[PDB]
Amino acid sequence: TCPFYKKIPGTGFTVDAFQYGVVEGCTAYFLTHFHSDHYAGLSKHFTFPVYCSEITGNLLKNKLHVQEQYIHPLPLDTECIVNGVKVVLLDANHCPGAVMILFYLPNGTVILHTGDFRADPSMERSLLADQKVHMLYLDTTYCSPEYTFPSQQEVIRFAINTAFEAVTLNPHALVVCGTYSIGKEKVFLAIADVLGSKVGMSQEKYKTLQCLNIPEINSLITTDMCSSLVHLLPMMQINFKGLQSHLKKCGGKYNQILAFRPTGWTHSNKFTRIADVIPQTKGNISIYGIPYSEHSSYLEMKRFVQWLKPQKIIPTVNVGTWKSRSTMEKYFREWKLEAGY
Ligand code: NI
Repeated sequence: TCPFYKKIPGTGFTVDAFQYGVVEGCTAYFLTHFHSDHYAGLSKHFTFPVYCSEITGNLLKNKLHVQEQYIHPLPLDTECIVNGVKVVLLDANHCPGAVMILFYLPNGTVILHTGDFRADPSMERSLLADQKVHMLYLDTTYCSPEYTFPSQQEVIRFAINTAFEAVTLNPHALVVCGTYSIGKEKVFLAIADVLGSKVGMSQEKYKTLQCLNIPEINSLITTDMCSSLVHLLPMMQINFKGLQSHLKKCGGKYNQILAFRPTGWTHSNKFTRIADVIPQTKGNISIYGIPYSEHSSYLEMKRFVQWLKPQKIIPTVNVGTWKSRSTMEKYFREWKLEAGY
């Protein structure tokens, strides 16, 4: 049955609620972003109105074959009316096409649903600054103080210099980057760019990236693996067995793999700086786990909330255990007391 934190009070609306079948009384189904835990349930047989960004709409149409007449894409930063309720989509700084949703209820309440986000000070200067928010449905993925990680910029810098140095030392080295969904494109694209290569990938992945309105993407990606020295593979293949195997397939074009696993968080962050990251190496294969997150750190989250000062917070992640829920409510009270709201 649909959980309460996927329902928008005082409306017919749900958010990311597609795996429950017909939700009783739901007149519009909103989708924040094209990730499987959020979209699970959509297909060509879905006949209710879906509201989303243009990018997420491209992916519904082309990847899941949802019929066009049920896809209702909205522009960002624009006041729109859905079944008589004013709404706005804002950039979530997550994966391509990911949004937060502002709801203006007829009775005067204002609700922000963050979807999945990585909080940033730039959000303090969007349409959010213009009015008060009474309820916040918050992406609490990493809502605990142990979760620190570097900026996206610092991580990409590390990856670019690592890859450029390896390939300049050995021109027969191949670079491989793991993926399992949209998001984190900057990792493989930045590396390709510094090396003067295109990124080679499967036809299904190339199709996915073509849905995203990336500038000059036809210039950066390709399905011709032969012409490319950066390859994208599924994340599951990013291990010594998987990479030895793939290296076999390259026909003696390459004698060495350098591979990147962009992970969310890993416990080497409590100790290790980005400067001090090292690979796991076996034979002529090295694997780097790098902490490229598309979710808020604890501190980025705390700042955002202390800036917004909502009257009520409703967490949407890590809600399945009493110890989790209870710990999060304790942090919310600290933040509120410390900021004075
Ligand atoms: Ni997500």
